[PDB]
Amino acid sequence: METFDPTELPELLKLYYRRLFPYSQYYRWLNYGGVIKNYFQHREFSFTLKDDIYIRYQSFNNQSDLEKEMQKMNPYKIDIGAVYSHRPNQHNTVKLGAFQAQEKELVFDIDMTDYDDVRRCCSSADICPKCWTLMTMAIRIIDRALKEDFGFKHRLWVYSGRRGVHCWVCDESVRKLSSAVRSGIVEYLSLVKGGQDVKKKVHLIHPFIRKSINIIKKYFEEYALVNQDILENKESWDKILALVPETIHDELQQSFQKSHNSLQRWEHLKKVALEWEIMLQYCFPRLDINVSKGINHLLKSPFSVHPKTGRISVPIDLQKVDQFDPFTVPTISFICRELDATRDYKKTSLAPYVKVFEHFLENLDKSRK
Ligand SMILES: [Zn+2]
Repeated sequence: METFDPTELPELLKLYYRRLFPYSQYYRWLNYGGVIKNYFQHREFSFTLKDDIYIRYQSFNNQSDLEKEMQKMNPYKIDIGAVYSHRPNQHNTVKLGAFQAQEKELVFDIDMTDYDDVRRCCSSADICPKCWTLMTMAIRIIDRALKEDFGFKHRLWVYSGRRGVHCWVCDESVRKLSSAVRSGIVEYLSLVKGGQDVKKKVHLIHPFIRKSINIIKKYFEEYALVNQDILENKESWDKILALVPETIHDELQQSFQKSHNSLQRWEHLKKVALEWEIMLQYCFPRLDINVSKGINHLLKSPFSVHPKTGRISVPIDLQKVDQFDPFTVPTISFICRELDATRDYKKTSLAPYVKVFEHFLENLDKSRK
């Protein structure tokens, strides 16, 4: 896309919320078939408004109310929270201890910024087609586990609008899970641990680990050795050696002198040994226990507009995950200009992402029978 001009946001958001934001589908999602009384009415939303004012515990009676209020506010940001015991918008007059978060989707947030230590292609602020593969591997690794291991059927993956991806797991039994169970699921999925301060972040037959390695193996040569060139030279192969036990920088150090490029140094490195701890530290999703653990946690809404890149937080088609290109995700300016020429929200580049969302909603409806 063309570089977004954020000075146009106020007028562009007005048009987007008036004519493009997919309210019918969004309500069909969060009302979950209307089978539980007040399920939508007790949903918390939060918004960031004019002047960067943040408000939470907003809630709405039905789709019309949500439309009217979003068109009044034209929010820069929208976050979705839990379903509560009472309407969030009356929480200040609910008795102490009685206002309780009851249900919420299980959510995950993987962001490129947590990989600064293992990519060589970008500054912490950029992404490129080389490092985006990290997100591809994250989706495959996490989605396989959610689908195959946990048996979760209703998984919506969503672009963050800039440099990450989110997952909303929406099964009926999943929305009821306790914070303790959510924590358990995160810890089951986590293998990379340690802040900036930690040089070795992976310490290892765990089936989930083997499964995840086998996914990584399909990408590793092209991603790590060919694209990231994690052994192009000394100050990078060093980083790897920092992960191998006390006593071998020697042999390796000197053969990396002899050997010519990352591919050779790798075929070598393997011979001696570890391989897995390396592959995982470089390729495995880094989670964030925080966002997934709490039933009341707020996460960016699908179909949000990113205030810096202008890009829409679009659903990602899992059947085309390897082809997903954040750089072709439409900006709000792009789709408003399409709408200006076509006069039909169906005749814009948003429509195909709404179709992905509709397939997700159709499966939810089928599950309810
Ligand atoms: Zn990059």
